[PDB]
Amino acid sequence: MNHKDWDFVNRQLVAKMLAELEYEQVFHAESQGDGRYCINLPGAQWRFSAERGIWGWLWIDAQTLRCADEPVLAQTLLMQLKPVLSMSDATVAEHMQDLYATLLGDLQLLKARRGLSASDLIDLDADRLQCLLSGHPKFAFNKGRRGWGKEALERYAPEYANTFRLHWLAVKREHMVWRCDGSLTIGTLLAAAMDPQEFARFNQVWQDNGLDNDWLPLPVHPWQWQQKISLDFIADLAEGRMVSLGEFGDLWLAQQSLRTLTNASRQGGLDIKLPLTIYPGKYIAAGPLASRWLQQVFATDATLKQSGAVILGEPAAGYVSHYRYQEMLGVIWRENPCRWLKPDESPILMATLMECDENNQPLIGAYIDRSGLDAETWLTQLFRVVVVPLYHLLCRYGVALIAHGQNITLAMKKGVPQRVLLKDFQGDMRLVKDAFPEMDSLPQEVRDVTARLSADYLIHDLQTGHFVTVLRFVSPLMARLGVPERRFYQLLAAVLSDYMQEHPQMSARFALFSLFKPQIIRVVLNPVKLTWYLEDLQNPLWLATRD
Amino acid sequence: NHKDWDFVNRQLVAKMLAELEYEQVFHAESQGDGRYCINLPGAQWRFSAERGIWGWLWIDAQTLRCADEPVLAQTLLMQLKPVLSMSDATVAEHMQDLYATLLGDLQLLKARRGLSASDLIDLDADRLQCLLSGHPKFAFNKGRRGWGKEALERYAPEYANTFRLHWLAVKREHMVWRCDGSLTIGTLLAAAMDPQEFARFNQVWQDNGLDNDWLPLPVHPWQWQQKISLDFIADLAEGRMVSLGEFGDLWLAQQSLRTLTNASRQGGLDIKLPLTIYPGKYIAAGPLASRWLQQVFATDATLKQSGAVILGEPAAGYVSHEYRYQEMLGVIWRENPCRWLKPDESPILMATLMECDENNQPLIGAYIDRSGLDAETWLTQLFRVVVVPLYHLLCRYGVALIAHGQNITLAMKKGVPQRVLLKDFQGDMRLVKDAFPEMDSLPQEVRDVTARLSADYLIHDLQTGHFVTVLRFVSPLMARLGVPERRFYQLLAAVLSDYMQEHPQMSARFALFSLFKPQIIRVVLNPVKLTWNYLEDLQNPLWLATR
Repeated sequence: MNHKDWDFVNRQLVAKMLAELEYEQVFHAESQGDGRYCINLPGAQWRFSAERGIWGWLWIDAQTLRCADEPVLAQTLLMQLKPVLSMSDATVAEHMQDLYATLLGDLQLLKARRGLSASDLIDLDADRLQCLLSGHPKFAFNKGRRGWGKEALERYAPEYANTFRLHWLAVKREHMVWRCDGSLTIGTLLAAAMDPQEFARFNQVWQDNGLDNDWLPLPVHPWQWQQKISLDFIADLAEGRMVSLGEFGDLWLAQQSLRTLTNASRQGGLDIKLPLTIYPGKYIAAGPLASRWLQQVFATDATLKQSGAVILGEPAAGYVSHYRYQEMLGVIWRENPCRWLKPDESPILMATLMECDENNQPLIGAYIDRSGLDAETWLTQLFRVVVVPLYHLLCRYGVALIAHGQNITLAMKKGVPQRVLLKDFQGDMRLVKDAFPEMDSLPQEVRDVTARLSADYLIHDLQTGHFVTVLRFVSPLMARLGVPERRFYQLLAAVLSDYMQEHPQMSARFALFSLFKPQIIRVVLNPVKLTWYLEDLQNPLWLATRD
Repeated sequence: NHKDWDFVNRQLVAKMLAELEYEQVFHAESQGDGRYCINLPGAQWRFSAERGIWGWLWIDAQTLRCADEPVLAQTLLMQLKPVLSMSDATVAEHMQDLYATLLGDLQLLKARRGLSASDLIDLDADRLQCLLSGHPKFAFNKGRRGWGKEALERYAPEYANTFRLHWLAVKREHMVWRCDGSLTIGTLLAAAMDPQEFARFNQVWQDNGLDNDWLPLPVHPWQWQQKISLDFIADLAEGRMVSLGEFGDLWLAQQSLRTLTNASRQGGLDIKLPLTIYPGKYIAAGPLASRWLQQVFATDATLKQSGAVILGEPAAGYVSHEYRYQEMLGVIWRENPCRWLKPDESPILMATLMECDENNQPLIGAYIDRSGLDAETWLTQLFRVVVVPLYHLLCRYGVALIAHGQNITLAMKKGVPQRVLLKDFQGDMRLVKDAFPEMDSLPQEVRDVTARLSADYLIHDLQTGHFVTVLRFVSPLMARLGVPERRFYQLLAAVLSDYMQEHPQMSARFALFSLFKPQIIRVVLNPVKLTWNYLEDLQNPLWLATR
């Protein structure tokens, strides 16, 4: 299966690259009629069969790809793009490593997902299913990670689903900022990361190094310790300002975000997020107060209460001071979904709904079959669970949240989405420049670290961020299950129309944040990102409402 | 421990100041009563010292004082920034080399606690080599570019830790393999893997669909971790190279860092692997030079009488096709001294004779006390063992060999050096401009790539390489045991004098290669190296002691 898989993974990636770059208007595909297209580059022509969806984005059949008689390889296409994107020799070598890092991961997913139907795939352990997700749907090399070779990818990247222990440091209390809140204490957090047996071994070394209550334990991602801290802070280690204790405790598993880890040894309700310096103190310390505010909003607001939306909090955070110390040394503790989940509930990332099995059966169809609901009622439930809370939060409180497939978690019970769980706010949270009374409750500590922008800036966080970057990849799979894209977005508009009817006192707010303008504003093609005039395209919400 | 952090910094400052004063970067002004002062921009260094016969200071580190500031190597390095015209990036480079050296010195201080000079010479030969102080000339003799605390502790010799090798598979057609004689790959593999591992290795070999068209290539784990897994990720992703993983015996690093000893099973074959930290004809043709010197030492009677041994390289390999592949992927198998030692003989590096125990008791004195010999006869033996063979090789055959403490092994028997074993000299060797008939026998494959030199400059390889870089650090320990430096070098001259008197047919050769000229030339060093134009002429101790 060596040669067969290598060709399949290269074809899938070439098709992903061509389709997204054509949607970004880097080049324009010419119709050859009969569902056949060609895309012309300098010194090469790509021919294939495709169908153009409601967003203007091509659904390319990877098996039909032809480049004359050259073998279909992503490496070949990348070299053909050097003149198109005006890349230096070094910029190409960087993308090669990101390119080959992606093919390696895609080969792993192909091997690990073999013989598994969509029904099989949705029955995996939630943490294993998350590991097997294809990754970010927009970026060409979505598993490239600067400086990570085959060893680091396999040990720490999620698509390999390997586990590892954390490295532990000791730091003087006067050197660290600690924002732990509520009933949590260091001993509790340590108990979440170490079983009583490892905590004793940890304490033994703690006393063997002559440390006392003036020092605090700091966990460190082993890659961060291996590549950055053991070297960049070697002076602090030799002088004694910091002490390296070694690896202790439970085994951890990487999520799609790579920096946030799930405990695989003991399901304890707290995830951990650690620095990974691949490519400050105020922003990291305000999150615990931003979560506390959004939690109060979702509890009070009836519309958000009724949607079931959950705000996963950050109860504890830390970093080092006396700027490099702050970004590279620190820890954040996050609330695991299992704290808020019912016994029969299971979490999935919404990106799961973009997946298909070996035989191109969408996983979303597997959920629908198990729900016993017809597709239309199932989609309506999904839209009321996901889009209504986010749009209501924006129009009422002037608050925008990044709504991607990898930071939206769905609670699933017997194939139905029960409610949404949100977890990422910090650098991803934005506010409206307008002064809404409903925003007066926000602490200044958060206002100063969060960007405030005009309404048209914030729509994209929901149009581009959720509709273009998530729904664009779900509606084609529904079209394959008997729900055309036109109908798909009719249901979304109806959920949004019904919702706005129910809040006539916000008539003006909805005009200020309209999702039904005939066009959507584009993001300029400023340096085309391949790794994790006034131009506009047609809005499916407006297009599907017209006779 | 504050006490140890002060000791290591004081010892390092003294080494830096003395060696830089000898290099005439600055001059120590005598203040009388054995007290010296060294003036730098913005700081003065005062201390007591005794200047030796080479003009190199012996500094009492306890007497170090620099105005108010605490004696730290970090402080001195910043004070040298203007003196050596170092950029901010070069300084940060040397800081990591500096603290990496202090870390190693801290380890050596721990592991050598409570151990007398007699105790030290009783240690296993491999452990004793690990506990050596390192290179005596360079300020930061344990700095290795890119190596942090983790990398140092796992693979550097001063920590004495062991590790398994990584193993790759490469196609025969992409490899130059020059195994010779009876040796085969199966033999070499059996030297690196016990039966249970050889079988677990062969399973992974088959699991990757490999056959006799591929060859195993061992790789240093740091080399795999940091360089190959990333730089050659394209080759791994495409299948030109296959990563098999770690297998086999545990290996221990030598002073050269790249050459390793088998610590699990003594097999008599050391391995030398690439470490790309800072073209193929050099690495490849040298073994024909070792085989040639082996023939010279067996033929020549003077060298047969000395017992000098040339350690061979019976197998070597590197990759070619698709430069980088040659330097970064390859292996050299070296003969271990034990293949040529007698049961009653133990090996030590000659650098061992520069060491003292905690109480400043020289280890060279311990070797003497066991020998039952007076110091003077012991030294005569050492000089006959080490200097005579190297000097004879030069005068008769026009061949000069690097002769520093780290590449000179001594065969020790009841405290007495019997003979010398020579190892790493693929690129430290030099030949004379003249055409000597005794040299016609040298393979042109060697002659073309090893640098040619004139006689006057060909001495410095022997004077600077051995006398100034080795004996300069041994004669001070003898003076502390009742053998003044003047006498020390009187004995060396007598051995040479007695030797030359026995070969009067070389009188002209000795004139061209005279070690008794009253002065030594010193090559200017505008680029002063801190990690492992002219200066005023230097007095030749061999001429001084003859007066």
